[PDB]
Amino acid sequence: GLMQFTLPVRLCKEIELFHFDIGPFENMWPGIFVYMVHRSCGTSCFELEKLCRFIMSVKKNYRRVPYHNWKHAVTVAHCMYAILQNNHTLFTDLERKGLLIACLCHDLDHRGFSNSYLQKFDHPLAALYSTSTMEQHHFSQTVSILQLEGHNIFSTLSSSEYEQVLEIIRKAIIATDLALYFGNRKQLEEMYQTGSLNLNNQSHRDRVIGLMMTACDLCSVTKLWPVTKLTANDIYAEFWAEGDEMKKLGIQPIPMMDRDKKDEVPQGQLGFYNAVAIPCYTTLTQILPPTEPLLKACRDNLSQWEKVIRGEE
Ligand SMILES: Cc1cnc(CSc2nc3cc4c(cc3[nH]2)CCO4)c(C)c1Cl
Ligand SMILES: [Mg+2]
Ligand SMILES: [Zn+2]
Repeated sequence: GLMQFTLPVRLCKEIELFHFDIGPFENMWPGIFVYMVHRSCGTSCFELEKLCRFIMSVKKNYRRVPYHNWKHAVTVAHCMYAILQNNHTLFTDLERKGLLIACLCHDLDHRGFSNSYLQKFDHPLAALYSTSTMEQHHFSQTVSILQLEGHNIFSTLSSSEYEQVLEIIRKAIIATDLALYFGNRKQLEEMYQTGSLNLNNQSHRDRVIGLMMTACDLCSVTKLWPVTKLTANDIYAEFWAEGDEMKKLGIQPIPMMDRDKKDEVPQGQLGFYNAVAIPCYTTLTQILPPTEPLLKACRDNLSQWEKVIRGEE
């Protein structure tokens, strides 16, 4: 009960910042997460024994893929932690509990392949789940782990609170399907501009949480340039393997996944910043003003990608 997690001084300070990098020491990532749960939620939100066993089971169910790995899970949870800490009073007790767990679990058992690749391969998961294939799998895996003996971190919620938090986690994880982001952000853009946005409207909160999940999921573009650039290597290491597997099915992959078009990556990054990232953090900054540092970091990184194209790096 009186057992806090404490971090070294540099981590204690930098972990509060949006652009924090969790570092290369894997063995510290569980403690970093628990630290964030304690400060975000309370030392009482979860039984420490149950939380630690849940964390280690989640870690085991992430695979050794270049990008959609355990480090990504913790990185996405930290971005959510920074959003929640900078918006203290906007979120319920259940929402703070649910969203950190949703983020940690959002890519459970990822194989390093898009929904598109599963559908073209005719993977069994594509028959079980026709849309948001991997994201329905990720939520399915989250429920499985919660149902292991000694792993139900929500046991002390009432029946209705338990149903609410699982519903928050499900929507949150489904919302990480980037195919759904475009429509979600358009709707939020209209609602904010016509002034109809209402955070007491549950359907509106869902949309806002969805955008928070996209923002946390893409947060690689909101780090300092050296982190952003080195993470892009891991992202493309996965995409180019998928591209290779497309060519094995006799399908030319999209240029994003074709390692033969490495040269066009800087231009490809521009389109991504302009079509996805900047719009995402702009709408998020409009709804939640204290998340502006994410939009500022993203704009800085767009500027660095423009400099790569102009041969200045
Ligand atoms: C965080 C993040 C950062 N970067 C990306 C890559 S976005 C992207 N990279 C590309 C490279 C390309 C083309 C299109 C691209 N779109 C055509 C020629 O080569 C993603 C998908 C994410 Cl999720
Ligand atoms: Mg995902
Ligand atoms: Zn993800």
